[PDB]
Amino acid sequence: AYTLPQLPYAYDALEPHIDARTMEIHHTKHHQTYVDNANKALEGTEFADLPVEQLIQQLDRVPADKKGALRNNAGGHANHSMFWQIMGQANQPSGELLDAINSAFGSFDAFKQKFEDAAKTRFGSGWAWLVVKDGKLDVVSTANQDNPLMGEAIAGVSGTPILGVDVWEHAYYLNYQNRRPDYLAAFWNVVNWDEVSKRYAAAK
Amino acid sequence: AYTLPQLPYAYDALEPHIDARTMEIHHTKHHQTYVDNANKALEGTEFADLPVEQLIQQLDRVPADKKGALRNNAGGHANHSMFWQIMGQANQPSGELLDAINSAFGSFDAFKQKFEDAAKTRFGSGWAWLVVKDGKLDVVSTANQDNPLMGEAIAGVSGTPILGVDVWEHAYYLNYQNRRPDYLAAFWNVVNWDEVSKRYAAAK
Ligand SMILES: [Mn+2]
Ligand SMILES: [Mn+2]
Repeated sequence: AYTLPQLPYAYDALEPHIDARTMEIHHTKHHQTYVDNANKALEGTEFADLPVEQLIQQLDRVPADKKGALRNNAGGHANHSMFWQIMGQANQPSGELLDAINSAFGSFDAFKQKFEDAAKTRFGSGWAWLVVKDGKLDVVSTANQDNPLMGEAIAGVSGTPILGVDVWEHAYYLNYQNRRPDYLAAFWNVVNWDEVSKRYAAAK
Repeated sequence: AYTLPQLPYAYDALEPHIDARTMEIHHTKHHQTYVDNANKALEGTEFADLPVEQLIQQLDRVPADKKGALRNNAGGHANHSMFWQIMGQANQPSGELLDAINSAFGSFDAFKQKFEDAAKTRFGSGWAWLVVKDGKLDVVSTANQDNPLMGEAIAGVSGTPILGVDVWEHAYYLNYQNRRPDYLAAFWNVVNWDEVSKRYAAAK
């Protein structure tokens, strides 16, 4: 019941910041694998009809033998699905999103630093996120394919994510090798703040 | 305290199974970073002089605030140090190690399938290991830089590792990209079974 989404842009649209080969393998190999394995785990359950963002808020009610596979693979599908949409071909937010950033973090610059720190500090595989929690913004990180929508019990953090960065080594190894900070610096050039703004509006 | 060990062979000695560029980055960048961060954590403590494989067996004795840094960083140093030594330039074990493999797994071919399965199913970053536990061989995996020497409470598995394979994406992405199974198949060509036999003798 899940399918791989098409990207909103061509595989080379984000060069030189994110290389075309990475975009192609990340989408057509990594993300495809999560969709396929999530579908396998959903076979013959009552959950095969739920949108993926709703399924991952309900992991405590799936059968115990399928919890891990669904956490990992539905999590992977939800996470990559959002990631493609929040990127696009002095890039900064505006309007009420900028105001909420100023309020929570002091400035856009201070926000970038907190976000990069969270991404750099995540040991092994995972993601860093900007989330809305009780109408306020915060920066959290998760392991592997965990997503703050899963809740504190599972993911260790909570909130509705409106922006995320993938720091699995597959997201940056071909262009940046070990240099995660360089990848994070380039990432700011490709964030679609219009899309993040839309997500913020719908999260409060 | 700790220092980065010299490799027992040139960076290009394992071609074409593992590429020279990866060997260089894996050693001088990734492994160096674990050494540096472990040294920072161990400064001016009674623990700074212990061999690393002894330290990771005693993580319960260290100050509570240093446990996390040492698990990740002394773990990474211990893991990579062993990794370089168990590779060298069809390849299979002999003698009493081969007999032990036959006894525990049925055959060397059956052991390879079990080891590859453990390494394939480790989600995210980690390692797969052949361990000796109560005189018998078994195959286990660990997350991130955990090592079975840390014990079941920390690593979730136990035993003395005699062979391990790194399945962090940095270990294989440049040459294999998403194809972790092709990397594992290549890895059999570079195992130094004489060294593994040595470790088996010491651990039994
Ligand atoms: Mn990814
Ligand atoms: Mn490694």
